[PDB]
Amino acid sequence: MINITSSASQEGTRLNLICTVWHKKEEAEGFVVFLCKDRSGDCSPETSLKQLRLKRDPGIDGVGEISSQLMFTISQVTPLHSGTYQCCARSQKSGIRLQGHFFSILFTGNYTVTGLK
Repeated sequence: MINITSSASQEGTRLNLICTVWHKKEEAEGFVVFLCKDRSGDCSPETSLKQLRLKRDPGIDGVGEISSQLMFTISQVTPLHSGTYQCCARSQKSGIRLQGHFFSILFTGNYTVTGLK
């Protein structure tokens, strides 16, 4: 395929939300990967928290060869970060859309991450 996966990592106070697209060499050209928060059906790169344009061959900003990764780093998790997140990718020209599983930050301060696996 070309497919998308979601993960997260935590270090000190920082929380990193990770969207990874797996793709054959060259297959990702024309794709954009983007992280959306609490968008009921208008998630796009323009309304995303962060995006990355993928490219035909490796570069030095998260575009790799058989996979590419977008990372969104939260310095410290506050109630502003509470809500539901989704990794997405699209190719405008192919009409391909890849959607990850919804996952949540729940701020209680202290927080949980749920819905990854």
